[PDB]
Amino acid sequence: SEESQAFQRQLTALIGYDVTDVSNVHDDELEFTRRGLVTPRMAEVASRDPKLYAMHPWVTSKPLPEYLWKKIANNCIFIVIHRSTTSQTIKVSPDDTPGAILQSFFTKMAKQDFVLRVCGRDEYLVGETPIKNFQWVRHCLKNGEEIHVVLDTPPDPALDEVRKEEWCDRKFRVKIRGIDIPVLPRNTDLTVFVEANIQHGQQVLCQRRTSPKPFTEEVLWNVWLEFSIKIKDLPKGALLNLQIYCRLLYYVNLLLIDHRFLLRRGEYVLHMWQISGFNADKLTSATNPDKENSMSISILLDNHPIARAEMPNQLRKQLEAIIATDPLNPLTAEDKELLWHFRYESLKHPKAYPKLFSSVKWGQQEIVAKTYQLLARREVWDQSALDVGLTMQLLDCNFSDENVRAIAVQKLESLEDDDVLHYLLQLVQAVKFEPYHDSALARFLLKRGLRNKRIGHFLFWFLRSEIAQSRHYQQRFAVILEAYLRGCGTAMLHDFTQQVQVIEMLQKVTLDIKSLSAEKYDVSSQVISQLKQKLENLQNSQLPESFRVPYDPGLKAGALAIEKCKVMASKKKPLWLEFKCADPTALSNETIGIIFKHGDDLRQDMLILQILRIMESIWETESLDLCLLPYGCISTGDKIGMIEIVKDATTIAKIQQSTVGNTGAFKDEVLNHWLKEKSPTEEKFQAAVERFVYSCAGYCVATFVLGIGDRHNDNIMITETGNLFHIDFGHERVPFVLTPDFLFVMGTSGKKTSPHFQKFQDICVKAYLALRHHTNLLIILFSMMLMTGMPQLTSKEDIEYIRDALTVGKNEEDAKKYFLDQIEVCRDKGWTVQFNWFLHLVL
Ligand SMILES: COc1cncc(N2CCc3nc(NC(C)=O)sc3C2)n1
Repeated sequence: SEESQAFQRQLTALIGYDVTDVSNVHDDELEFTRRGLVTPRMAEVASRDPKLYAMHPWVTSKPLPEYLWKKIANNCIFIVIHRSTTSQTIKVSPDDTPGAILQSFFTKMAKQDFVLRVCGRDEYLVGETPIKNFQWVRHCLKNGEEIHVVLDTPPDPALDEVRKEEWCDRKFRVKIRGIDIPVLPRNTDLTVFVEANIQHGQQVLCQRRTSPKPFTEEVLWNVWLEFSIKIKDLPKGALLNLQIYCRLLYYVNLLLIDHRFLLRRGEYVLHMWQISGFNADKLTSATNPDKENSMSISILLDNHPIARAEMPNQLRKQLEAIIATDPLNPLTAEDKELLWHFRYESLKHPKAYPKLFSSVKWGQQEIVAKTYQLLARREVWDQSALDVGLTMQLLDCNFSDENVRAIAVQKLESLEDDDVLHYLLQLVQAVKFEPYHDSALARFLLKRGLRNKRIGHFLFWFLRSEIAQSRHYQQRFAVILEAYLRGCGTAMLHDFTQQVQVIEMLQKVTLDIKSLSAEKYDVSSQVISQLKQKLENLQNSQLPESFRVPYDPGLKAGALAIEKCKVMASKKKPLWLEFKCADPTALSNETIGIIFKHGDDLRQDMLILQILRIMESIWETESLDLCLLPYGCISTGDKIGMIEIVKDATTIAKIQQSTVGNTGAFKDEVLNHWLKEKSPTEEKFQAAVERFVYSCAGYCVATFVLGIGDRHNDNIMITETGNLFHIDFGHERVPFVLTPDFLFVMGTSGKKTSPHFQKFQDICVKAYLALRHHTNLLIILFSMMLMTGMPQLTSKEDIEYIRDALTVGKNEEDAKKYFLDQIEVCRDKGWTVQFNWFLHLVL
């Protein structure tokens, strides 16, 4: 069951999709997979330390960087502790444990077992890790801040309670019968054919077509299409891709071998996805839910079972050549035959693996078996250091083999939760490339989220973002989400509920406001009136008392600071919202700022931001900090989501719009003044000059690499404290934004050098060749990003921007001399493209 059906209505509304719905399935893969996941769920729900789960201590094994060791000169660290408006400070050793610190303290208050929380956050200092290795702590030191902690009692784990569960030698051939569309697009008598491809990692094995016929709402062929491939030569996760041309209009897929290892038989009526204008949506096994409008196709299958010596110098060297090669450098057939013939040697190089597995005739069963026997003797892989780049490459769209893919996931098992989070978004996107719903990766995500509430929390928002936005992959993800929610345990189930209500109310209000101010760049007085009046109407009796901040889940937002809420001056109309802090133990009257925006696809932003955090950990590996500000951003629904407001920041634009703000005129000395008036000490000023030379530099390198470098002044921001950063990534050229305003902070004005600019060029180039040491990682992440994240994109040229950007094939010399001249454009062009945004207002 009676109540067991509410739970299911509870799940469905937290998901935003009904997994019990079967109107859009031509088999039971989804149901079977809802079934399959219970165990890995129940297994992980069975095996998690209830208290450690409840406190989700956030923590790393990485060393502390050179830079933050320079921040400590006593081998000793200060921590302020409070109980109830009593508070004292303790000199602690960087290697001290939490429990070990309770010893130095049960020494104090009085002259049972309690826990240390961060003041203001649902964030705890527990577990047998040294304080140096909690992430909050490294965070405090970086920004120059005290460590404040309250002694309370731990969260009862009975709040994590989980509801009790209740579970041939023939050639291949396919009868195409015809297609039907109800209403016809273009109407002038055109010409139309079907194309049917047998696929495996975009590797096309065989292809057949039809005779073309007149494109009328119904087109009937009734033809057998006999392929070259043999039934016994079909591989698992091979797709029957079916496409319609006149050129490409619609596409649809059918897994030829089903999730039971069963060849696929019978009649199918497939509703087809329509093209807009390669792309992960193209790969999907899902069918178009919109049956009323969509093109569809009828087919039939009547087709049961199935489940050394020493190499010469000059070839080794071709092989090593091949292997050295970047991910996107394609293999000649010469290349591939080499790789294969010498597969056992190729096996001793883990860098080879992607290249080697894309040198497999997956359309011969004989070869696949040899390939599986290859995968048997996996000593060398099994024992290699985890290379995420490498590992990820084996998860992309090029690899549709269950067992190749599965070796990559074996490697991920060894990631700590710290890193799981780094790549979590990209791993979640990688599911799009899994041929089946139920996959080792899916399972790995499921597992790891249930294991740790932080990962679980982000996993939720990531899956939900996609479910709500993408029809191609919402069924699959919805099944993985349900699986998660079923184990995350009631505490979280309530948190998610709080959150989902709030963000649904606030998007109502976001969109209603765009209706009102049409475009008219001004926000009428009446617009804020109503904005104000609604938020009063919303808190009244409806909104949650409080709630976790999806982008920063340690933070429980309280009530709204309605006085300070507003709408922004955009052509879009984003909401500027500020909330009180629900935690009354917190340190500040500083509100929680959140912007709500409809108008740009924010998945794209999420992806860039993540890559930014990765670049930042890469610089952590050379003891480098470049002070990037990858503020929080969460896609929640359709071209809509939320954003962290970064306190005490303005637009480079508005800094020009201060003294001038004209019809578009710029001045050089003005940034540097803005900083002086916001630096109560002259040190603090040069420290802002400081943070800026870094932030500026880092943002110069990263932006060039991704190719999002020619940006307006308006979409770059700086803090009152010197931290510059780009924003709004949903939105003569120039490689990046290094304006003349910037360089004058570096003691220079177009065509000279200085103490702080030599330093700028120093970091830049170091930063640049540091990323180049992780070239293949960035290539793979960017490539994947594009495929899962974007519009359409050319599966050569778009993808291939970044390898000329990272100046592949070159030496730290040539490469620096590449990047250095990229600077000496922004010195030639100065204002000239900055200048340009506006002029095109009419061009
Ligand atoms: C126009 O909508 C978009 C889209 N993407 C990002 C973005 N910014 C994100 C970070 C950010 N911090 C601010 N702090 C202050 C004090 O104004 S304002 C802002 C807006 N704004």
